[PDB]
Amino acid sequence: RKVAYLTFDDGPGKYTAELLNTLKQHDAKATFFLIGANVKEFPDLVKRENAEGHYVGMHSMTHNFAKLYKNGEYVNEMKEDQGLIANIIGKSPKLTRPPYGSMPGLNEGLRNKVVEGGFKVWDWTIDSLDWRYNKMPVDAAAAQIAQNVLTNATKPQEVILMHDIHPQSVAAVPAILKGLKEKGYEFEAYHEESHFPVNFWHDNRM
Ligand SMILES: O=C(NO)c1cccc2ccccc12
Ligand SMILES: [Zn+2]
Repeated sequence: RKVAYLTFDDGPGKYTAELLNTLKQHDAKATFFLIGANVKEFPDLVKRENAEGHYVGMHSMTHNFAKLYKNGEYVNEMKEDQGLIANIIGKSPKLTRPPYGSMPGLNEGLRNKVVEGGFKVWDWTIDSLDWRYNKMPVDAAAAQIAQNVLTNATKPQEVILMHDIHPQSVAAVPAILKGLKEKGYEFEAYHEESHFPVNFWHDNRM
């Protein structure tokens, strides 16, 4: 059993409905890490993500490196974001995705605060590099993003970093799905009851 975990950061946004339709058309489930301001602007998309079998988790309020890590606001922001999501879907998610990744921002003390707050942390195993092709022609960029993902996929479990707020990322998803299905991956959402650690610190507590 090989499982691919597509994860989408920084939304919701104006390409998210299209992404959801694409995922549904391929019966794929994915994971979304949402920014609080966008949760407030797009509550219907938050509802739809959760209703259609995807995992909805937190990606902070400010996405501000200095505030989250140096000033130590990571857990406070994730808790605030958690509440905004819970207001819509009636569930308080536990999984967080650190802006800029956990390394080196989430130091010793912050990782303890995460655990003590009942949160988990997922980084990723495959970076799609989708930001490299920002503002480039969409279909060509998508093909390049798909090959970035497809070649890096080797392990039984892969967690793939993408951003649904960018057109070229959403456009890459059909080719990614096809390419990974051929290699025997199934596409699942994150599952709180089935947590396994995926973080740059190899901290098995989060
Ligand atoms: O937060 C991120 N993913 O959404 C993220 C991870 C790693 C590096 C970054 C650099 C600039 C902006 C964001 C990131
Ligand atoms: Zn981000």
